[PDB]
Amino acid sequence: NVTKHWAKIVGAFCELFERTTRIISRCVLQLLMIETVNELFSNDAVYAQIPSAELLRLMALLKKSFLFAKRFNALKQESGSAATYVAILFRMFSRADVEAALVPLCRDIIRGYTALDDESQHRNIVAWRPVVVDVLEGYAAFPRDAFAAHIRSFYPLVVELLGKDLGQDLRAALLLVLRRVGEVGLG
Amino acid sequence: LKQESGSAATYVAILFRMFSRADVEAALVPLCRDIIRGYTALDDESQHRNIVAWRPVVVDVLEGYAAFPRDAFAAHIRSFYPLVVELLGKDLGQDLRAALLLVLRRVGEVGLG
Repeated sequence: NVTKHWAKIVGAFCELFERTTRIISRCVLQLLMIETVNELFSNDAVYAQIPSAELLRLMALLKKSFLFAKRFNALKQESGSAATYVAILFRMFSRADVEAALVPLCRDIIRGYTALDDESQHRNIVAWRPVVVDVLEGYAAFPRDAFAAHIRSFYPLVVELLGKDLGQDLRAALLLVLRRVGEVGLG
Repeated sequence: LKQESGSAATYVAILFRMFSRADVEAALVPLCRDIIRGYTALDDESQHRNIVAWRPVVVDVLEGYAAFPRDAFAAHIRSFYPLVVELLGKDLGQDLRAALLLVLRRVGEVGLG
């Protein structure tokens, strides 16, 4: 339906996320709907046609779902919501509004990945690995000024990743981000 | 082959123990640049023995950068950061992880931290 007035759709989404949030059924619908949002906004046409305010409203809904999941657990729904949210917010890079709503999420997700238990949370580490490497590779998309805007606010959080065992994907992502760090700082 | 790793390992370790002061530095930095480049240029599969041979000394070079003062650490930051950053592209052991982590955290501390 939506691949072929956006306020109505956005309002429907907004008013239905409260319904989505017995309990296992609600969690299943929440997972399916965040996957639906992912599969939808992965399309280039709808992404290019949606107004930015409506997209930000959907992203706020997704952040609310992330916060609800985090509050309950402190599982797959939180990781999926974070992945979709952060990936779309890189796809943004109006600009300042999405920028202010993206850096805290990146800091939180990096801190969570670092603080994950290596042995008792192997499933959580596996779940969070692709989204973390996606964030790290998306830092390459930042311009020169924005990359140095949060260098002092993100370098300590990202340096500690290599202390734990890191995969080849995260290896490459970290290598590119730190080479960019050196280039914009000293290089 | 073993002598090449053995001589360099003894050479860099004593020169790190030095930190007259300028003379030893002029004879230490070029060695550290060469050994770091050599370790990366080692073949991962056809030179696994060489990598194992060069592993204990390269991690010894990196840990010695903690012994440099603030001035000397930033003296060769532009001439040594590009050589060391590519290390983590190849598979790295636990020993090199701590050695790399301390120097780059110091790199940020002396540069931006």
